[PDB]
Amino acid sequence: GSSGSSGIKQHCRFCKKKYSDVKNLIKHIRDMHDPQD
Ligand SMILES: [Zn+2]
Repeated sequence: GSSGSSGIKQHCRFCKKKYSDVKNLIKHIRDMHDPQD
């Protein structure tokens, strides 16, 4: 069919979980996915 949205919500890459608000995600990333690189 038509090309609308490909899933507004974002999905972590490290844990590969589901999140509603992007804001929460970002924080979550550096929260647990904080590599000492
Ligand atoms: Zn994550």
